[PDB]
Amino acid sequence: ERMYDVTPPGVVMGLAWTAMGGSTLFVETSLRRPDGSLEVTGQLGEVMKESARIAYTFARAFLMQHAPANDYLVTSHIHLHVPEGATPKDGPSAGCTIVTALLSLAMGRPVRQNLAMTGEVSLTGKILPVGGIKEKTIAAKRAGVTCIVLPAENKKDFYDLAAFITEGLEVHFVEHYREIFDIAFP
Ligand SMILES: *[B]([O])([O])[C]([C][C]([C])[C])[N]C(=O)[C]([C]C1=[C][C]=[C][C]=[C]1)[N]C(=O)C1=[C]N=[C][C]=N1
Repeated sequence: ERMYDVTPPGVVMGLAWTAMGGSTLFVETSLRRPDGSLEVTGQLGEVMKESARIAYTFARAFLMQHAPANDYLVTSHIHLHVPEGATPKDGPSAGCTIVTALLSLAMGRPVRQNLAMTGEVSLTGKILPVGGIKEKTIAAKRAGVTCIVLPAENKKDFYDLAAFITEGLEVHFVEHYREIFDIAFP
């Protein structure tokens, strides 16, 4: 019950919400070898555009430590898109999602399947709490997500849900992006 059954490299499942409830969505990225650049589409608001800029800066620094020979994030012209195209989107909570998509694309490695994540990323890779955890978790469960990555400071929201919703979910409460990296790329 979602746009991708199997995600290719550069595609990651995120989580959103409104007053009506949660939903899943996908961050898509692609690149062409020609300093690189990042072009963003998907009717993104300013806060979400800034989060893409932070994620891009941090992903470049993270990849330089983890794979110094990989120059894809420093030299390529990268495009990031969040379908559906006509739907307005905003907020900082896809920061981790965007970092992961860029690293996935640069490494040519898909992320673990049936994984979704939500979490704001700071410039140094700290993972900050987000809103809508109850709604997002319900939406993840309905979409068949079995592994969900959440900010550690949102534990209380997760445990406000009835047990039958969260039972057997592999839940990871994280404080730093490097924990997310190890989950997405085992
Ligand atoms: B996250 O909660 O910040 C998320 C980021 C990304 C996945 C879109 N954004 C949202 O959930 C927003 C609500 C919002 C949160 C925080 C600040 C401002 C706005 N939701 C949406 O953008 C949305 C929801 N459903 C469908 C389409 N778009």
